Amino acid sequence: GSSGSSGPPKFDPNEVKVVYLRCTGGEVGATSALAPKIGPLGLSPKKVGDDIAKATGDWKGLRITVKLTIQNRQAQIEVVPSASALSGPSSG
Repeated sequence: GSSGSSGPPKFDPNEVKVVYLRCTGGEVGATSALAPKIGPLGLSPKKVGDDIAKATGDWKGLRITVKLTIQNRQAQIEVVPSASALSGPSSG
């Protein structure tokens, strides 16, 4: 005997996804809360945390949006100029 599964898909290194988070710029203050967050991930909270702090050094203390993209165990940091309805990957 046999039966279908029709289960959902799974993550993949090929495709790429971006994650947005709202927080204060250059926010060193912390009690090792990112430890358990990136614990299972692999990377380190210090390296990643310092990356954002340094980048947001020119505008430390101001509220800004940062886009973090994870690809091939790699993280990217970039500061957006403004926030607006940005939805539409397809052409035009």
